[PDB]
Amino acid sequence: SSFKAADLQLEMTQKPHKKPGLVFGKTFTDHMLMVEWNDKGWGQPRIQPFQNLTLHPASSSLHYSLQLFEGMKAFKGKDQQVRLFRPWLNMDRMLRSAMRLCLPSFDKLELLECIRRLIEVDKDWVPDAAGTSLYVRPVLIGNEPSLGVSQPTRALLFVILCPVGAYFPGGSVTPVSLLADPAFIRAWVGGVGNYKLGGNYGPTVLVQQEALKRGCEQVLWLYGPDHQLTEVGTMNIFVYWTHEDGVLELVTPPLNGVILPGVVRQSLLDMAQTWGEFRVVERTITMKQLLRALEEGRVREVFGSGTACQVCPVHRILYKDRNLHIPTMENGPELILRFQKELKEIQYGIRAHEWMFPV
Amino acid sequence: SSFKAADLQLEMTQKPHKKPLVFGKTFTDHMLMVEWNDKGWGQPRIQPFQNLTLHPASSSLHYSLQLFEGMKAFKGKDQQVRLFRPWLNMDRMLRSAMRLCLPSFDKLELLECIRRLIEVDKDWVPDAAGTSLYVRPVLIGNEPSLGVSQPTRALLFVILCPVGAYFPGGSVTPVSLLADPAFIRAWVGGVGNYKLGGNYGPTVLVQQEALKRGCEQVLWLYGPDHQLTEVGTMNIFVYWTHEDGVLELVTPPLNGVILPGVVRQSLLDMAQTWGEFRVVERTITMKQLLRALEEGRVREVFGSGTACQVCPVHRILYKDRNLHIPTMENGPELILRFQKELKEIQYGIRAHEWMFPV
Ligand SMILES: CNC(=O)c1ccc(-c2ccccc2NS(C)(=O)=O)cc1O[C@@H]1CCN(C(=O)c2ccc(Br)s2)C1
Ligand SMILES: CNC(=O)c1ccc(-c2ccccc2NS(C)(=O)=O)cc1O[C@@H]1CCN(C(=O)c2ccc(Br)s2)C1
Ligand SMILES: *Cc1c(COP(=O)(O)O)cnc(C)c1O
Ligand SMILES: *Cc1c(COP(=O)(O)O)cnc(C)c1O
Ligand SMILES: [Cl-]
Ligand SMILES: [Cl-]
Repeated sequence: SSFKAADLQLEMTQKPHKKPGLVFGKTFTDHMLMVEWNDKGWGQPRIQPFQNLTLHPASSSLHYSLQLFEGMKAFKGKDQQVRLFRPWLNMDRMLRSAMRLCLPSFDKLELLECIRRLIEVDKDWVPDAAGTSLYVRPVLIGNEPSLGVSQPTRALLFVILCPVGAYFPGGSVTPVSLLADPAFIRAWVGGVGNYKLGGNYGPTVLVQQEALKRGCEQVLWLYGPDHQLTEVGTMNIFVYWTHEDGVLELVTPPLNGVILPGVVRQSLLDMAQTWGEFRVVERTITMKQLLRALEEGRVREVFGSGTACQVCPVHRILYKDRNLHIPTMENGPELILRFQKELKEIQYGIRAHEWMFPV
Repeated sequence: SSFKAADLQLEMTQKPHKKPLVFGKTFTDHMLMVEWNDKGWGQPRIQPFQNLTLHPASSSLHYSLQLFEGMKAFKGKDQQVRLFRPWLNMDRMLRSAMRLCLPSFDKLELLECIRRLIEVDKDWVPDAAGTSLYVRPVLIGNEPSLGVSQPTRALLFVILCPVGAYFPGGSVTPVSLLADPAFIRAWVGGVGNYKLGGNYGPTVLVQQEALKRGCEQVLWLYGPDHQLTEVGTMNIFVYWTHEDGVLELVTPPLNGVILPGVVRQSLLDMAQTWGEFRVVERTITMKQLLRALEEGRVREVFGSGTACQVCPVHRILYKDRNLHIPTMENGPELILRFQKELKEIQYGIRAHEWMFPV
């Protein structure tokens, strides 16, 4: 049985830190959530001051990557009300990751209430300047003090919080360049690339360095012999184009196992479907199709989606030592700006919406 | 700007543990620890076995910036302790470090620090038949940042475990394997050929499935031709008469999906040195194995790795098809020979350049 928010233990900090007057992910708030699991089940969850973890040096979290995480944002409106964006989807994803790594199950609504309580305690850390937010990082790790590759009998679930600045200076989207080299493979069918596991990230650090060495800003992850476009950096990928059949559409790759099911990705699909102005589809996208569409002037916008900046335009792709210009900005970018605006209105509470979870 | 064994700081334990045996749950009294940051490597230290203190944003825990090694030290009858081909583990550890953008170090300095550590804990090294000391070096990223990036801080540590005999009784005991193409350990373009923690966590659930289906370990298949890549966390070997009528030992080649085992390389080296049969690195498919079994051409199938040296296989469940592998009905002659020769080398019965004295 899960830990219960009703059993939450609180210890306030005696070392409150001054708030920022901000690189992503290096500044943390005063408190954290911690819950321990062992052979007698889950202990009581606690909100405690931000502090170090103490781990046995054989901890399976460090030897065999028994580790998963989530990432979601909370936003503060004019009324100083803080709200989480579709957090139930992050909890669903987190539980699926836990099962994949044989880590203990928990109740999604109990964890979400514990997170709400934590954010409520640190509510003053949530910035309210334009484009700013609080990044919420839940983690679940195995913690067996054994070198056996096995299901752990101990685990730790914790949550830390970061205030974050605006991703774009002045809120105005700026496009990125991408390296598209089939040598680099993020994930495989039947693998674990569709789960938010730590193991999926470490190996990309060197690849991103190669991208920079080749004059590109992010990696376009290609898959298969037909060079399917799967993801971009740590974001999902979308293409807005007139398709080979003459119909204007928004396409993103389907959830076939090599795609992480992004919350923003799902939200873009939901939003575009609701408008009912153009075709919205989940279909494989190949470099062959993109090359043709570009030569025929059919591509309007290409962009990544994710919690980091909601949506980010792409203007260049380096493929087979050839630079492809992507005319996203020439096309407004109308759709990107529309999605950005609707998300901003929902996230900051300008428009009421069931997607927002009040703290 | 590597750490140097000459700078080692020794802190002896004031609370030694009583000596003993399940693998990997019992640890010796001391550990090696070295930290890295913007100023480079700090001084290495041998200190009492103790917990790690990690910032909650440590990149080791979020983005799996972590790698490890595994090697054995063996105590001969005159109480001399020796490591088996440790230079190869150091080589592999450095390749792992580079792949995860973790700091380089001098392989001989680490090896000397490890030697010094084992020396301190020498009385933990057992000397009964088939026993050894398992050495577990680890290198982890340790940047207090949620940015997916090259860390500016890292930790290198080494812990030690006394280990009992893998085959209690002394005689090899074979295992059953589940071979289901649904399961994928590694892919070409991935990192399965590096000893990185990320390659291990996802296998836990798969191993549970093997147990549920009545098998002991997983036979990792790859590709449309159902290539046999590895078994459990060991390399795989087949000793058979191939389709061209030639007696041969085959193991899959290092083409990206195979971890380059130290035992694996040693078996190839040993068999090539004997010069009695063909020794090759070539992919092995289930189609070939099926045909070879029907034709009575398979002699032995086994895994190789530090845990057992070599382990016979007697059964493979290939989806719903239960296949007897006649390893034990064939001696298993090759397995016994490898085990004998390795034992002679590892326990100092026969002096050899492969052994590093402590
Ligand atoms: C400044 N960086 C961020 O705000 C950021 C925060 C969290 C994660 C983060 C941390 C862990 C896991 C995933 C992450 N990304 S996400 C899902 O939050 O977008 C990633 C972040 O940004 C990096 C840099 C830009 N980026 C990209 O993927 C791309 C930019 C433009 C294109 Br097109 S792709 C990732
Ligand atoms: C009793 N277990 C061990 O001694 C052991 C030690 C280290 C590692 C260990 C830890 C981390 C990384 C790799 C490991 N294996 S290794 C390279 O030491 O052999 C694995 C160990 O054993 C498990 C159980 C058996 N096994 C197998 O792979 C197979 C048995 C028979 C066949 Br055929 S396969 C793995
Ligand atoms: C987290 C993640 C996504 C989806 O991100 P959301 O923030 O949930 O939209 C996509 N791809 C990768 C690689 C990720 O890590
Ligand atoms: C370590 C390892 C090997 C090879 O092991 P050695 O002990 O070096 O012979 C093979 N496969 C996997 C999956 C491993 O982790
Ligand atoms: Cl944002
Ligand atoms: Cl052994």
